[PDB]
Amino acid sequence: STILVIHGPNLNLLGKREPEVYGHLTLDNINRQLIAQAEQASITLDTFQSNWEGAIVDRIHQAQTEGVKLIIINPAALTHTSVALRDALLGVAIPFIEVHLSNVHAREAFRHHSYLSDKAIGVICGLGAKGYSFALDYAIEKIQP
Amino acid sequence: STILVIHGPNLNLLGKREPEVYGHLTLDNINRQLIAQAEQASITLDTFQSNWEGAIVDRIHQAQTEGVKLIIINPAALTHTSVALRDALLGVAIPFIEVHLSNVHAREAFRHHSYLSDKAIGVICGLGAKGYSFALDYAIEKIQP
Amino acid sequence: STILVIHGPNLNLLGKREPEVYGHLTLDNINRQLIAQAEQASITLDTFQSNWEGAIVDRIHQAQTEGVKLIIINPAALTHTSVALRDALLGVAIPFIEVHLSNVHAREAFRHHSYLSDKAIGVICGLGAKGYSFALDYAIEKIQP
Amino acid sequence: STILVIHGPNLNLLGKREPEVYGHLTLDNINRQLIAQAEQASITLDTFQSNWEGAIVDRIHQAQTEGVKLIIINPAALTHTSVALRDALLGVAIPFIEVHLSNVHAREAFRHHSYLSDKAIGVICGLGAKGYSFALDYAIEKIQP
Ligand SMILES: O=C1C[C@@](O)(C(=O)O)C[C@@H](O)[C@@H]1O
Ligand SMILES: O=C1C[C@@](O)(C(=O)O)C[C@@H](O)[C@@H]1O
Ligand SMILES: O=C1C[C@@](O)(C(=O)O)C[C@@H](O)[C@@H]1O
Ligand SMILES: O=C1C[C@@](O)(C(=O)O)C[C@@H](O)[C@@H]1O
Ligand code: NA
Ligand code: NA
Ligand code: NA
Ligand code: NA
Repeated sequence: STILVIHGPNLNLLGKREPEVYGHLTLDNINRQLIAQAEQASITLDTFQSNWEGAIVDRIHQAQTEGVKLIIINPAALTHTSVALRDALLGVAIPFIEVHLSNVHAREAFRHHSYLSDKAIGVICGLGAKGYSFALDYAIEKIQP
Repeated sequence: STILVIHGPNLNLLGKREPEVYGHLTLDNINRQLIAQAEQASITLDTFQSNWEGAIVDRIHQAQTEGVKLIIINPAALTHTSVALRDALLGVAIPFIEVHLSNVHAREAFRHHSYLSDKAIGVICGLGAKGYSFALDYAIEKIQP
Repeated sequence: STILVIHGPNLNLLGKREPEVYGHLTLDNINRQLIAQAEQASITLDTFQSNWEGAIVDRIHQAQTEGVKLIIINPAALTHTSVALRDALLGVAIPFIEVHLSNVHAREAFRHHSYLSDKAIGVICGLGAKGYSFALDYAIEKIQP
Repeated sequence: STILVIHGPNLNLLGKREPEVYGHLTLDNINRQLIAQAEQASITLDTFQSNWEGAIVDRIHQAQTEGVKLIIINPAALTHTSVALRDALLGVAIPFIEVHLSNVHAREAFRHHSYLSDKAIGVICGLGAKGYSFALDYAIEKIQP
């Protein structure tokens, strides 16, 4: 696969978690849309989610070996805490775009700091699931001239 | 005047200052691409660029009187300094999206704080001129099924 | 085990992240040097690396049951984030030396704080693979005066 | 002399208390072991201690003129206070390794900052007088493979 989409802890709860009090679409719905999008552009796209930081790190390591050209990542809570993730992405030297569903700057102060943002191509926050689709459009044109 | 795109100070310089390496597109090129994208969606797109904070504030007050529905703003340097912009946008209560061409997290520490971001629907940084198109796509869709 | 060497996350990448820039020294090379150094002093050494913080915590717990007398630990990114590792090492009451390959004080400011160093016998950083060998040297002489 | 060993203020006291901070050995003894270690490897080593910052700076200047290839420095209290010393080592551009006998990160907060460490090849702390012997072992391999 040429692009890997990674989703961090708790994002498996989307739609499952508090629907109509705080839900509606799901991770599996987001994943299908992105694969379809990338399928329209003749590009293979993988996806991965985990609540375990080591699984994600491991997955990033595997990406180097598969020749993934770009990672689109929603590190979720790990954004704020995990230097291990940062050093995984820099260690494999695969460029990445960071995406958040919610506008992190409108939330608690600890959510305003990222161990990844300075090393990303760019960041999109607050635009919901559409944030991933934008990141993918960007990535497609970065690979195909 | 359904959608207003505002460009802050110095953005008039795009694709001027030595065009050998990296990026060559001008503010004018960005504007035409946005207007053509808005035409396709049947939305009327207004654009404005100034180096003067008060002109930007005045244009935003004018947006309310014109019944603008949403603002896409690249406040450029004013993002870090201007409470007056924040107040104009809240005072007219037009929702906005914030866009930066560059990844501000990779730059000096003063560039990490925004008097706007916490009130924005969301923020796109570091995806170049494509960020404004993404913001527009999201804004279009926010008005229209 | 008498002495246990622990490598934290991402140290599996050594020698594969970009050989012209970074070099060809691998984690296996390190481990072989250490094992031989300890074989020479009539010392048994085990090694462990993982990208998963809980595997490293459980490995530390196991060292207490195996009768390990000292740990040499390169916590990698977990030096900056993991209270759990600190709590493990304290909980089992095995002395440790902390080793970093890179000079951490020359890098980002977050790399300068640690949850471990204040409980270590000592710290070595910046001396590449040889920092481990110096720690093992100190460790061999402590257990066998 | 190809390698110069610098000891900062107070380190002439090393016999007496506080010993529990490493150690019972005296300076003359430390410098006798390092001279021998350097003999067995055919390197010419000098040593220097003073309680006066200007004398250390003078000494580093002369090191330039005498053709010194590497410095091993325990700056003692000067680590936390002397920018003159930093500027001296950088000015004569001789590479250096920083050593402390005690684990500074286990001591008062002011002792955790160094005006030298970011420019050092590396740092050893907390291993007693053996940290000097390590520093010289690395230094010997750096100048003679
Ligand atoms: O879990 C998440 C999700 C998030 O990254 C987002 O997608 O909005 C925002 C993070 O702060 C939070 O920890
Ligand atoms: O002027 C600008 C441009 C900018 O908003 C951008 O578009 O990247 C980023 C701001 O920090 C800077 O002051
Ligand atoms: O992951 C690592 C590796 C490291 O521990 C080293 O061995 O140089 C230093 C840490 O700052 C970093 O987060
Ligand atoms: O004098 C010393 C000795 C020391 O550098 C050491 O060798 O542990 C630690 C310093 O903070 C203290 O000022
Ligand atoms: Na953001
Ligand atoms: Na941003
Ligand atoms: Na250190
Ligand atoms: Na230290």
